[PDB]
Amino acid sequence: PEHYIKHPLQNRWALWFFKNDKSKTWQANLRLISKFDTVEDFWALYNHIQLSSNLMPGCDYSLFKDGIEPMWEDEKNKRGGRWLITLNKQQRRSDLDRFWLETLLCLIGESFDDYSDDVCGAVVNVRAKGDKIAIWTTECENRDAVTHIGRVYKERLGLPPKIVIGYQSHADTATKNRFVV
Repeated sequence: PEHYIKHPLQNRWALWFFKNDKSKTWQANLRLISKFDTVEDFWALYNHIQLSSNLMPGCDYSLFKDGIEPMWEDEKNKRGGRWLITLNKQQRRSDLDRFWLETLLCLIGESFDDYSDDVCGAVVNVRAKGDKIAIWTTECENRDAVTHIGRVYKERLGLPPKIVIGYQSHADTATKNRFVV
């Protein structure tokens, strides 16, 4: 059995791609790439697609649990928010790809203990003004879950204890930090 069975992930995940096109609405620019629910199928997808650092400005990748669309309006995001990593322009070269892969692994390896159920997904925005990576969680009022996810995340990325990252609610974004670690 251990010799021929793929390793199932705790969740099935969906990878989404966004390309900025001014002809279309934001939602129409968002497309589902594919889904996977094993370790082997994750790496097959990851090894097939461009590194975030090679995407043209204006594109996003989003990895979300199957059934959760990567948008504020989803029932599992509308009360939620995001831990935000803001990258300067030089970090496109040094940190963007390594941080994004670490983020993908935090998701699929369920690295937030009994709070991994609060995780909805993650998003990388490739932007000329400065890239962004974020982990999206389901309820911005859940102080224990949000602060635990942020503390674990900051350490898995290896950010110096000097650096401060913020958590913002999607309701505020759509219309400040709620937490910092």
